[PDB]
Amino acid sequence: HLVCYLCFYGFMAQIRPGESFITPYLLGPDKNFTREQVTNEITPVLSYSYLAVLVPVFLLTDYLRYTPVLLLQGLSFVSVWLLLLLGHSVAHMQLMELFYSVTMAARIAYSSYIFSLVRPARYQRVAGYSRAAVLLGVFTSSVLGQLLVTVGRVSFSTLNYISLAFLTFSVVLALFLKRPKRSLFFNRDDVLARMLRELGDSLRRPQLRLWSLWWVFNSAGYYLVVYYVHILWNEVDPTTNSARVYNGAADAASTLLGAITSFAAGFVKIRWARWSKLLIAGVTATQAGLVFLLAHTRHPSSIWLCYAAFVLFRGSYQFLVPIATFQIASSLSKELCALVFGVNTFFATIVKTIITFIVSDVRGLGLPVRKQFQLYSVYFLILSIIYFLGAMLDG
Repeated sequence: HLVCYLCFYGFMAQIRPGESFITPYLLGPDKNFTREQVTNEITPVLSYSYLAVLVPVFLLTDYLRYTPVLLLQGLSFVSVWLLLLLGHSVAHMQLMELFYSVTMAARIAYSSYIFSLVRPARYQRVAGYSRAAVLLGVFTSSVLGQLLVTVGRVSFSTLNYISLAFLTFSVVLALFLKRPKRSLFFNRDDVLARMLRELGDSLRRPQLRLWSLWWVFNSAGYYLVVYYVHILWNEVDPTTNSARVYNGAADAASTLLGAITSFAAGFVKIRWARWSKLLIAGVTATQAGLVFLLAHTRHPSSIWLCYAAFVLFRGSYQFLVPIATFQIASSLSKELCALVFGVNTFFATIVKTIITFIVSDVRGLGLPVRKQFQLYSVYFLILSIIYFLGAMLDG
């Protein structure tokens, strides 16, 4: 029973009921944080910490094999939810953001875990099972959070206790099995023309230099919007009642829409790529027009548009991720694709850090959330214009 335990662990490692209400919890009658404090001081710390931990942790997952890294991720989640409940300062919340960044950086280990674990000629079925288990766990997480906030009238303090119980159970389940080999990088048994004539021949491809730049810049913008969105739903509707906050429902709907849209972008990935710049232009223009709707909504009774303009914003980004991944990793080996997808992520985080320092940090411009979203919409518009001009030049 090896395949059954990996799916059980993939499901019961995503629960964390109350990950969608962290921002309402900080901006509430318990922590008593102000929106300026939260945004400008606490949220930039996520990006710097993400860069700082991301650079080491990719090499510490190869060397140690994935079991120590998954244990570290579980303990980091436990630390995050211990700093959430216990803590009343800003430095405590910045430590919380450092640990959360550690979790995000280590979140890139389960796929390689499974790949090196299963066995060939069995890898695809087990990978498909585990990719479905993780999505179901994430969906059930938000559905349980929203059903425990609204239907059952518990406060935001008890959600964190339930989350802590689930996290402890996950760390207990985090024992699982370890390898004698990785076959990637360090724990091999023993090239790719040194993987160097390899990535040279790889970079000599028009379709690999087109989706990598998309990856970098559009992922930077996407993650900025995702990070700062929850501080904008509080500006619109400052409700002190924890029974009319639908962050969990919004995230559950976003997860369903992303899974529907990624399945739909499985037919048009070998076709519909002769116009791989008209697609990017259209989707980026839609994303630019949705962040404008987010930034131009002020009435407290029009919050249904802010919840629904984020669901479509995440759904439109998950359309091109399967298409970008297939075109980037099409003539690559398995050892070089993992390096290319890490180089793209590092460069996206560099841009995120630069923009965050310039705009959001108090040692930069220090702008409120609405002005930040205006600048983000302008950013997406510029990318859409550039891509449309390139596509027109193609014809």
